[PDB]
Amino acid sequence: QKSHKNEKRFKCDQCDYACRQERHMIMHKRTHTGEKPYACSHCDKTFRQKQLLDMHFKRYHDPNFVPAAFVCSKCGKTFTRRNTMARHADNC
DNA sequence: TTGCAGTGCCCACAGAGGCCAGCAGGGGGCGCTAGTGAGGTGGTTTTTATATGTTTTGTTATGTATTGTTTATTTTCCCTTTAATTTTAGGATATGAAAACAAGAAT
Ligand SMILES: [Zn+2]
Ligand SMILES: [Zn+2]
Ligand SMILES: [Zn+2]
Repeated sequence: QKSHKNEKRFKCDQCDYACRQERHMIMHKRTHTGEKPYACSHCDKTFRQKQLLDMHFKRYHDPNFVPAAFVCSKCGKTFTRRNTMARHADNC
């Protein structure tokens, strides 16, 4: 098992992607064989993956969405994604 | 910019295996003692053995009694010669008993 320890332990039958964890195999499988049994309580949307889209539910319906400012350096403009702040800060 | 498909990372509870005290297995070496077992020494008696005294046994000498021996005085058997003692005539006695005589008595 030291061969399999901290490696791509679980192969996928349909495609050659591999993940270390089983949970990843169940989520990966649902994309190939569409089950999407997770459903926002306020809209029609049916989600494949777990509570990240339950976070969809939360935010799409909660007026307390509160987008984290995440202010940069001197210019100070706000962006919703970390990679954007790092790239624009490198030359700001 | 988002949904979708696929990846990264952080945690955490399991899982795992070395760490550790606890504890039980077989075996080595000592502390100490009850209880015989045997061996050696001392005492006792005892038993054999030895020596002394008394008595019993064996041997020797003297006296008495028994058997034998040639005398030796009976003694006893056998002669020839007397000394009573007996037997046989031969004469004499005696005492009896007739016989004769004499004396009474009778006829
Ligand atoms: Zn696949
Ligand atoms: Zn919704
Ligand atoms: Zn800036």
